[PDB]
Amino acid sequence: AQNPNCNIMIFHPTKEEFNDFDKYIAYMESQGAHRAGLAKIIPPKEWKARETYDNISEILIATPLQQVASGRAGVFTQYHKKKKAMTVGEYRHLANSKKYQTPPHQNFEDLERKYWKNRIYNSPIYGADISGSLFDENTKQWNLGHLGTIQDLLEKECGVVIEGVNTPYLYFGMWKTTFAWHTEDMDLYSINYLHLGEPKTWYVVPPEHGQRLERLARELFPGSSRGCGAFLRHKVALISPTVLKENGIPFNRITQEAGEFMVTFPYGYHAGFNHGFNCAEAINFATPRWIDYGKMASQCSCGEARVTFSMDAFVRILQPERYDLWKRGQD
Ligand SMILES: O=C(O)CNC(=O)C(=O)O
Ligand SMILES: [Mg+2]
Ligand code: NI
Ligand SMILES: [Zn+2]
Repeated sequence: AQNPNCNIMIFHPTKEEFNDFDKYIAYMESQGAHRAGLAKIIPPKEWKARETYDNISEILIATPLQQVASGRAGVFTQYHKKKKAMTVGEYRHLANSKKYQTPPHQNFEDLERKYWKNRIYNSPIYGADISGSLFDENTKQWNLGHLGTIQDLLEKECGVVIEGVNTPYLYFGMWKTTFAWHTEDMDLYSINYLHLGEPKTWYVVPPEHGQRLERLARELFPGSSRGCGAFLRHKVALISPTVLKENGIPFNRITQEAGEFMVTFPYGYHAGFNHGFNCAEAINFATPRWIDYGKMASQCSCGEARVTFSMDAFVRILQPERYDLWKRGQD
């Protein structure tokens, strides 16, 4: 078995290997990359996502989210308070202000320590989940707005045509902005490209061990667990590396820098934080190996999770028994 310890693998494709996205995902899996839940892909030196980032300041962040925490430093939830719209230029200035800027630090490890010690005492503002793309239309390789769609994959594997579309999202971050522990909707893959700015630290649990994280989470968030049989779908719970280590949960960590791709694999729980002002683009995707995970994916039916138009059809075709109850949640 390849990569039996489930370590995060880092790939350096050549320009010739970068032409065929599907084939390269399959190659990474042949080397065991999926066992970690997360892989890093450093593009060839010939490649570029676009020519410059000099003209992005007028993009609107219609609903910036202030991420307010409750709990203790290592075990907390966050809720998203909606703020007034602002441009990317206004958001960058805010991120760089004395109130929100990254503190002085020695290295990524010192910054990580400061994040876990102090995150709960601040409420950074995240420009998340903004439909759009920063890839130039002439970038032919690994262009996240030009991937094969998940609806087409389902049709190719299973023979059934379904409604729905699949488009990317932009994320503008600042110091301490946080992504809570989650897997993707319907346990899909994701791919994330860090266009510019400061790094993003990721934590991940191997897919084969995901239920261990779920059992810990039920213990640590006991009211939430009673409310919903899949409450990590709400994307609000944080658990620190120290707490995971104390409870024997297998995980790994890695820092993504500007110019790098990260891929999350089906049922790979992940969480993390931004080091300072940055912009990332991400989208979900599928492969033939995903279909069996999609059929088995948990779902939030308490109603909190409220998820894209296109998820309907995946539940309807892959999970017909659940269908009914799940759509009662979403209406
Ligand atoms: O970058 C973020 O805030 C969150 N991204 C992801 O969870 C992803 O790409 O799967
Ligand atoms: Mg602009
Ligand atoms: Ni994700
Ligand atoms: Zn729920």
